[PDB]
Amino acid sequence: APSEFLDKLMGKVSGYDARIRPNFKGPPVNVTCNIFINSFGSIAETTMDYRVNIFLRQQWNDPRLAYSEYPDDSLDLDPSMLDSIWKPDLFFANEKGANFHEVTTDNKLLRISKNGNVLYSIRITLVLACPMDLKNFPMDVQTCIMQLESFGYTMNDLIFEWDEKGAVQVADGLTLPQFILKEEKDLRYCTKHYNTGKFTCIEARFHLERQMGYYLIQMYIPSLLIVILSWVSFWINMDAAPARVGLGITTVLTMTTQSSGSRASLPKVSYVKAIDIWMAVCLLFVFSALLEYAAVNFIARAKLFISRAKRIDTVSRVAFPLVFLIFNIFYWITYKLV
Amino acid sequence: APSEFLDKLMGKVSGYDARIRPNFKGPPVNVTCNIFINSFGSIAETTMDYRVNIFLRQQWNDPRLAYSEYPDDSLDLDPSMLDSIWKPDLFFANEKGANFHEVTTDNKLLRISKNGNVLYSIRITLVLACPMDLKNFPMDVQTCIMQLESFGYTMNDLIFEWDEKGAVQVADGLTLPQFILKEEKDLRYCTKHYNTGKFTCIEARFHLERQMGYYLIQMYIPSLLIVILSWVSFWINMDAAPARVGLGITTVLTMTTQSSGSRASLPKVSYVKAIDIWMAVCLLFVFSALLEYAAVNFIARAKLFISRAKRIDTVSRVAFPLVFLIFNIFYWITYKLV
Amino acid sequence: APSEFLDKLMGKVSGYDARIRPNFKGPPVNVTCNIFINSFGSIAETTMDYRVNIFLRQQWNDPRLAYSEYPDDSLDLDPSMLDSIWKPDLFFANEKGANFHEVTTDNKLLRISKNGNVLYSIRITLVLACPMDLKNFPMDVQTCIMQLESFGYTMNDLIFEWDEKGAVQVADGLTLPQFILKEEKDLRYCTKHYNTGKFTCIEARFHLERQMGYYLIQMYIPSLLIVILSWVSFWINMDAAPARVGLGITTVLTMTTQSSGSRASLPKVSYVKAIDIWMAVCLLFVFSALLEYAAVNFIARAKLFISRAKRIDTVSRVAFPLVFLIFNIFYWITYKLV
Amino acid sequence: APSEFLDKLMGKVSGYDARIRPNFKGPPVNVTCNIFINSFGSIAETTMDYRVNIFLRQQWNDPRLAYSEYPDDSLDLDPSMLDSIWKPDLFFANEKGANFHEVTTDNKLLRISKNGNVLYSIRITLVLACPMDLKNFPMDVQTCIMQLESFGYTMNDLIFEWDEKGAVQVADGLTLPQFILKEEKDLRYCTKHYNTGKFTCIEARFHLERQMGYYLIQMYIPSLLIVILSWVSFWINMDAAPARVGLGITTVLTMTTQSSGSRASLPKVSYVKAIDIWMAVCLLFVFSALLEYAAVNFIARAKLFISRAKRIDTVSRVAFPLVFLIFNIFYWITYKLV
Amino acid sequence: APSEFLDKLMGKVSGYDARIRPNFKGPPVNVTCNIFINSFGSIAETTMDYRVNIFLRQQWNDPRLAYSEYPDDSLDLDPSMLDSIWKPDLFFANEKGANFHEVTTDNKLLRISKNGNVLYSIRITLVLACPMDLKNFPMDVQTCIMQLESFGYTMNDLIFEWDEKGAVQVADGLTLPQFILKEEKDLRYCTKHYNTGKFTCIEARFHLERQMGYYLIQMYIPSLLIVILSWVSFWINMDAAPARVGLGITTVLTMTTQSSGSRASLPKVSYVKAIDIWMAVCLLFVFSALLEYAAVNFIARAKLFISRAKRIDTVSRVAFPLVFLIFNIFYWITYKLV
Repeated sequence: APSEFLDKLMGKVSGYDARIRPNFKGPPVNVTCNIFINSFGSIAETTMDYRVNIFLRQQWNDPRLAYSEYPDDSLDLDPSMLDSIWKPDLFFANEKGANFHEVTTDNKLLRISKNGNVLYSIRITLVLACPMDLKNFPMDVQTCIMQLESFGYTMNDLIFEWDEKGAVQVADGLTLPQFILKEEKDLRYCTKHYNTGKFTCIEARFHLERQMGYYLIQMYIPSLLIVILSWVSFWINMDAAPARVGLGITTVLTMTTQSSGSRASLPKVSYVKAIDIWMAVCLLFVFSALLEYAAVNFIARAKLFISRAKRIDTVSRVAFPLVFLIFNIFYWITYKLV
Repeated sequence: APSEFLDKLMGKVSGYDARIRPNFKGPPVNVTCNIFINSFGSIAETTMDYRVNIFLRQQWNDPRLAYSEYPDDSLDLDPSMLDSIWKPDLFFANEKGANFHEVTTDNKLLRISKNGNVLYSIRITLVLACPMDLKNFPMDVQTCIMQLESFGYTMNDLIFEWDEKGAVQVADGLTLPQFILKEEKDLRYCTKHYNTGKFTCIEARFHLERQMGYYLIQMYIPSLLIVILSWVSFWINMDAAPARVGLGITTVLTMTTQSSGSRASLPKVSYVKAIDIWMAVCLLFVFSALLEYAAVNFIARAKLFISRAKRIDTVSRVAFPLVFLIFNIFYWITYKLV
Repeated sequence: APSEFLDKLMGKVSGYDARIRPNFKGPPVNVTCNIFINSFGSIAETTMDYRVNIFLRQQWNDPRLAYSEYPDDSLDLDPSMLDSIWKPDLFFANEKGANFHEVTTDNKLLRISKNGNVLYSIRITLVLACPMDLKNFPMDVQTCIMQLESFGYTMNDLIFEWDEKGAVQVADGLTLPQFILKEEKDLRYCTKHYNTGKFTCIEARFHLERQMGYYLIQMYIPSLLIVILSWVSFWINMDAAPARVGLGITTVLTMTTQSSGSRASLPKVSYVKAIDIWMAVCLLFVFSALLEYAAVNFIARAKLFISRAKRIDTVSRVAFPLVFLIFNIFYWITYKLV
Repeated sequence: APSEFLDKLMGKVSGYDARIRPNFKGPPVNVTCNIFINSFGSIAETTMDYRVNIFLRQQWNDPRLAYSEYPDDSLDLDPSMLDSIWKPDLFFANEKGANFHEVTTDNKLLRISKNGNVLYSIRITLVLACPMDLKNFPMDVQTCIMQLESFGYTMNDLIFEWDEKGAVQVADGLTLPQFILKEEKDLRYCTKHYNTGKFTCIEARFHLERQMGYYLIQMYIPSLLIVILSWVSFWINMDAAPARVGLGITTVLTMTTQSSGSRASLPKVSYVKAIDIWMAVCLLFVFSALLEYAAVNFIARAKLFISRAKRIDTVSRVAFPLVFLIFNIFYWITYKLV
Repeated sequence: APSEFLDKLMGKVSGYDARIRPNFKGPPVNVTCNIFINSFGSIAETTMDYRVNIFLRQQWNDPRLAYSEYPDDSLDLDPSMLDSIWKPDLFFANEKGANFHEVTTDNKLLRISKNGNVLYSIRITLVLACPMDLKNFPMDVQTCIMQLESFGYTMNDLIFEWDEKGAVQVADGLTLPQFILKEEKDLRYCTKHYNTGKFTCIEARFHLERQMGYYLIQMYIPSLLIVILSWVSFWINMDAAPARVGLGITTVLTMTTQSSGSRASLPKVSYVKAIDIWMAVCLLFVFSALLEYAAVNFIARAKLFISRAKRIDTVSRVAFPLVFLIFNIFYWITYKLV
């Protein structure tokens, strides 16, 4: 009996097509779809993309699927039946490759309302390439977007609508290495004009704040502390060049190495990164320290002159912490504030 | 005759559906499933995930498969027959991609009890992304988890139960590079509430203890031994700066290099790692040694003063081993104990 | 009724073949096809190739598909129907591997004009290996090409024609890391003569200008600035060798390291790269500075001679900025101009 | 006529099942199988696995395939027919992924003896993860194993037997980078006890001897030669510290770098590697040389004392070559002998 | 009518088998096949293999395909028909994995002569692992080979013959990074004796000459030029150790780094590479320079002795360029000549 029902409802009998859209030659079918995301992973500045795998729940109405036969409000047909009925046909626009998970059974869910409302849920893995502005690299917030468009049909045939409530959902414990997602989520429409026609699209907004911790501990503190090691050279014995020259040249080389170190992770980019100016000024300070030693020697190796060097030492040792401090204070305001 | 039997049992004759659940419109089918793991491999902090391939043995009852025909308690149908009968439909939730092994024949096992109890065994390879707390990196125990959920049906339709005895099994000789599994294994339930309904899930616990050997030989001993090389500088000739300055600056640079070396392996993380404080204090000690030399020179280059330097040398050479030792002793207690 | 129509139009009834070309035994079918590109990504000098994913819209006429039945000018059959009708058969010649996107539905579009004009649109991802002349590496414009050829049929059977208007289209916001596409786009024919016959092909031209920003900030400025640090050595104390020798040897080593750094990114190439001469001359200048110090010492260590060294110092300090400047000016003209 | 024969032999007519084992309800079918290996490649300590692709020839008897019809002793059916007949179902146990080669035709061979003996040959590519004891890394012999088990049926149903003669065969010119296979090959049985039942398995042994050449030229000779460069410091001028200190510190740093270099290739391992002790003792010798210089200075900077330093120099220069030599001789015995 | 013809020719009607070889129970079918190569790419010493994608044109005769029906000499059936007819079954022996290109249509060509001569053309991508003798690495010519064998049938069933004219063809503009193909191409037979029987095979020869340019600019010139920088140390001030010791030790370290640099690219190999002796002798020369300085000091630090050092300086400065030159001249003869 139930076999005879699944057979009477869909398939060959009753003359039901997979190929023909629901409500053929009528107002455009609505696909009301929400996405529930499992994770973000391997977000890479280098590859310029992230991966995400999602449950996609898309709902539409079809008249000819409606039954009066069972009392139950919704029936769950086998995931295999899912191939039989017409499906709303969408791709992710920016996908750069994606796949179904076929492990064990196919991951699919199909439940038909007695009304004829159809719920269709599929688990997909996506790569997505998002352009991301690195204009300020360490402190940035990046906006990551996906847009669902119908490649099958035009605007007058098919329409996508986010769900009025709970259109995008996150896993309960979901956390990102390097990143934090913002609870505030933006959702907005788009319409694609292509040479073929105009196609519907809907796009989510994700707002990601990078974790400042790693780059603070790794990149910044050694720079700060090496500059700290640079100032003590001004304190040292006015007579002895080698100690201060060693400290200074070793610190400027170490700073050069520290600078080159950051280059490897980020993708190759035309515009100047935010960390770059920090390294330029740190390198500028240590190089200026070296220049200071060499200049004092240029004055000394030329009895009054060495006295003049004696004052330039003090005024320098007073000037550098103020210079680095005013720079520091002028610096943090831009990136960590406003 | 046996052909006619496999044909009379399942398939078109007798009106048997693959699509309809066993015991349709009744208490939720029980899937009693144990997993037998072959290996863990390529556990990577970087990629944040591991791979594991498992034999999954899942057992359920279906009434309409029950035969009286053969005397034998269990019959093994061809692995091809397996597509014909209804299967319990599960995915791994956190999978991040997985596959069947189709090499030679399909790897599948299907045996039907005369009772109608069905055993179904499939060999699967899984990637699994587990969040792992690195809060103490070198000494950590990490808990690695997989959770099986039914994407097909709701709670009232289907249920997963671990086997009362021997629910998770390990290969006889199984060993992990960098790791040791703990014989004590935890198993606990979960129920997923999704917008669609509530779905059953069961999850295993794995407790992994990292091998301290590698990081002890590689990371720690050179630090210890370089500090040992740092103390001998206090012994050396009070008159000669270059030897001690060479030893000290070379050791602080070498320590900086040793520090940067560990950074490359671990994933980029906001919170401070356990090895990090060790490197910070080692670097702090060698930098303090350099500061010591420079300070003695600052006192000397300014006949009583050099005598004062003569006492600060001794009190330092007595202080450093005690400082590093009290640090060491205070250090190990946290990570290697309690 | 509409089912009966899709069935009367194509398929078994009416005796319609997929296998037989349209207009069999007649003038060669025209495939008028435009491509709409979504992105370029991971353009790598190392792998020598780029990836691009495109919508390919190809249009041809078939007589036996023409209907009088519906009033509408174009009908959109199901993407599944697409397998049924004859398709124009093309590969990308230089592809090096490619794939369809099968995520969710197949990405396909098939619309049949009442005339019988057929529009067929498929979303494809391509790898493409383009030979690229690096003869001048940092400043180059590279021309990137794809060529569509028919592997199925000969010249007399099938022909490809770019669309008279809008044959290649770009995404509205499309931008390349390291690169800028030029709005001016060239399109030209080709005919392949193979042992089998002559096959049609059409090829696009892409003109890419590399972004000078990254290589300017990374490669050039440290060279310039290290040479700047090299000239100050001539200013320094005539009596003291160690400071100038340290500055000079450290700068020549640093320049050697900076030179080796660029080697890793580019593919291994026989002919000399444009950056190579810059590094050769920079290394030549710093090495000549070192040679200068050593030569002054060779004259001095041999009272008049040291006076001669005193003049060679000044004439050198005047000569180097002019030498590097005339080199610089002679250099930029070639690459950044004409 | 021959068509009618292939059809009368197998398939629908005569009532022949693919699903039912040969000799159903009888003694366990014998699969006598030999493997012919094409190559080993990318053997990686890091990934812990190797790849190998093999021709697998497995032979079994089936009664109902036996014909009297043709005179020829063996008939070769089309590789497509191969799906039709029952196949012995095996996986590789430790596979970690594998695949068929489907390029051009399927690679398969099926020949049926007039007796009914069936030869079935398939070309497979395997990854295989073998645990390998690195306890002595450079000089080790590693034993690499594969084990074929039947996942389909139990012990009483199916059995695997190596061929009495020529069970494993090697390609005529087969050579391994880094490795040499040993002509002596061990073959032994196994039986797997799983919760399901007991399954047959057969396993090959491979004995691989690593090539000492690479690690001798790369790792060892620079250590030996740097120690050689260390001894000459004892010869040098008793009065001049900088030359010997430069030689010594540069050599100990270079040895540290050489040591760190080897770490990158091998997988991360708890137990101490054989090369590790060599590097520890080399580093110990050069560090002891540095300690020697510093100690002589500690005695000298304190007229009799410098004479005592004068004797400790000679006795040292006599002691080091004997110490390194007795170490060397005691060292090689373990790894390169017995 | 043409439908009825494609149907009357092949398929069910007329009793035509795919499974049965052409000319069953007769002289072995000839497969006359030529290959047209598109490119070589990613030739890697590390992975030990290259990739190549080819058009494979294979031709054979079948009697039962011959028609009298159409006047045209050759008919092109749909690429789909290609599955229907019997195909000659070959693999590449050393393939290590390969694939068809299925993008858009299948890439296949099937044309049937009125004679019954069949042309069958498929576009394939191959990985191929070739053993390559690196005995002289920088200057080597490597011979790269592929061999086509029939896995399906024995020698008496099937035979492969290269085409009497134009058996291997190259793309018009085909060029290799690092390499140049030689226009002279060798083609020779092989017969494989396996335990199963004897199988036909045919193999191409490729002769590749590596481009000396890259390794000349990168590896050799810095060695030459650093030795040039080594000789000037003999010119310098007899009195001053630090300058010459700095030049010498820095150059020997730089040479050690330059040496280690080349190691990373090539696969790990037992036998000594050609570049290795060059680096050994360069390192030997710079180390001998350092030894020279130290020896002159050992003679001097011991008034006549310093005069003897004064002559050894001159005779050395005369000896080194002659030694390096006679080495150079003796060196190039082997690799770049004969």
